[PDB]
Amino acid sequence: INKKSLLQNLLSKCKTTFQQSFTNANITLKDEKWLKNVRTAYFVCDHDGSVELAYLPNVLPKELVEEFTEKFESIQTGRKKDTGYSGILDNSMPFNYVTADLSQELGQYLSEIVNPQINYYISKLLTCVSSRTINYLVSLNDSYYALNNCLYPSTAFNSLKPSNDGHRIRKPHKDNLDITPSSLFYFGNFQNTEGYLELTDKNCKVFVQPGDVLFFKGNEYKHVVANITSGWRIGLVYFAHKGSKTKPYYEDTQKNSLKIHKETK
DNA sequence: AGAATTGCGTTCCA
DNA sequence: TGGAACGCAATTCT
Ligand SMILES: O=C(O)CNC(=O)C(=O)O
Ligand SMILES: [Mn+2]
Repeated sequence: INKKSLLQNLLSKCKTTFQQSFTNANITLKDEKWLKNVRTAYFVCDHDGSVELAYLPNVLPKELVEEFTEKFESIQTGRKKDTGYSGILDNSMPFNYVTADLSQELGQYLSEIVNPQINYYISKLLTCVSSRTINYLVSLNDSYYALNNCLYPSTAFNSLKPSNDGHRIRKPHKDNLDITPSSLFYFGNFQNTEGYLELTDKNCKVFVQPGDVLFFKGNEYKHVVANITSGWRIGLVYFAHKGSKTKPYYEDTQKNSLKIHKETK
């Protein structure tokens, strides 16, 4: 039916934009049974034909992956928490606020160096699999795009070391604040069988590797990251919260913006 | 001084 | 319903 034709349509855009051939490409529907193991190109869709998930292996040049990896590991070494955020954030507040890390070495490296380059591949990704996602991100405040140097208002930095079951991505969850599907990039170095992203309700395991992109709705599909016994799993999650369009913005950090939010009452 | 706890606040779901 | 949770600390303990 229109199932086989939709894959050829998506592959046509992805191959010509990324300038690479995606062999063994598969496609399913959100109602049907998902693949137990995913190691190649993969798309899932709804009844309308919209893309709910897209996984494109090895889209980032190896030099770019190695360069960002060594810098990420160098910065994270001098950090305490295993998570980092650049751009804006609206968690536990009635407003959007500048992340604390943005002024730090991690947030400066992301916003000034990483994000401007990754934004190009995010642009490649969105123009192929989800046009109305990039159409939404460009309707946001100009300050968000300038602060994060990316279509996505905020970026998550996940540093997953071996035997760290305490990490937030190691626990099954849904990012229930996401308004748009997130774009996920991976770095570091880890095995094919570990550090995969599993969608629990669908019993689907996506074996991600440094250099790959993952695009899916973290707000609808429950997901979790598997443990690694060796290596170092570093992932970047480019997302957009519902509050990025609803909640106001005072161009400041969290606690400082709370004082401003009370004075503007 | 640590550490341990509490605080400000939003949103969810077993 | 009340703990838990992509923040981010100031207060209160040993
Ligand atoms: O890192 C991954 O593969 C998935 N990450 C998340 O679900 C997250 O950061 O919320
Ligand atoms: Mn998530």
